[PDB]
Amino acid sequence: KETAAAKFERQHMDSSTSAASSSNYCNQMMKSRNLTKDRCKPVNTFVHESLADVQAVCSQKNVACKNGQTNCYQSYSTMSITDCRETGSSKYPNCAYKTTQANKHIIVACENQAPVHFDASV
Repeated sequence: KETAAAKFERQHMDSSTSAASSSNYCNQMMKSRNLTKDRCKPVNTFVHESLADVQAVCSQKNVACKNGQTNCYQSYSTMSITDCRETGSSKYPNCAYKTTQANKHIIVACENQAPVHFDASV
């Protein structure tokens, strides 16, 4: 089944809008991208930029990952992102999320020139 590159797109890419339109953005996308199937993923970020622009981040500023790995990369420019984070009332299989809009640099782990993990924002 899924390649790590394709898992990145599915979990993290919404190029269909420049910002989260409303507060129920996360409830709808966390479900429709299969991040609540087996359990509610606690936190997840959506990037509102071209696939081309996010892929390019792999050849921008080389940085350390939270775990101390050295294959992480930070965008030269801030990007439009939505942070998704489970509410206190959330319980599998009824997973509920807080939506938060932000313009921040994305830090991604790359493999064979492609984004394969979303690590942090600054």
